[PDB]
Amino acid sequence: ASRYLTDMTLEEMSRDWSMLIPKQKVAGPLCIRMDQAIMDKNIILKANFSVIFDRLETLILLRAFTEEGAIVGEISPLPSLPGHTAEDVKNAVGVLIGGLEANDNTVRVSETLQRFAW
Repeated sequence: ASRYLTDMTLEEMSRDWSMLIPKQKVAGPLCIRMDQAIMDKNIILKANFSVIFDRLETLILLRAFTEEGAIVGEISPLPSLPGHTAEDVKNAVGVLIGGLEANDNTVRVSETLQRFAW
């Protein structure tokens, strides 16, 4: 039975959001979205992962938040894909980070993601 470990509240995970200037691009088996309008902000990446034998398994959802809690980025798995690897996830995360930093934002990652990296 798969459980889930998440950095986010129910509301943070279910909130609808839209991008002022949309960008949506596939990175491997994952969909990355980011608001290209966002600049000079401190941004935090938060994730929900399935958990299997006390081990972080697959990425269910990642969202990027400004300090005011505005969603400015997202990583979702492609629904039609059988699955993804850890490397796939880390690749997608790096792509999002690069995109946000290309717009002069400082990006940090949650405790959960910092562990997933290794």
